[PDB]
Amino acid sequence: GSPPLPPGWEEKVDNLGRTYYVNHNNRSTQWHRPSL
Repeated sequence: GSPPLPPGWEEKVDNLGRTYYVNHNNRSTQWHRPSL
């Protein structure tokens, strides 16, 4: 966890409480992070 996740990815929590990552480019709203 040295470098941040790719630019355009926004940390957004949902109504239930799962802080997912909303990619601004394609709006891929996943809660598993674009990384390992």
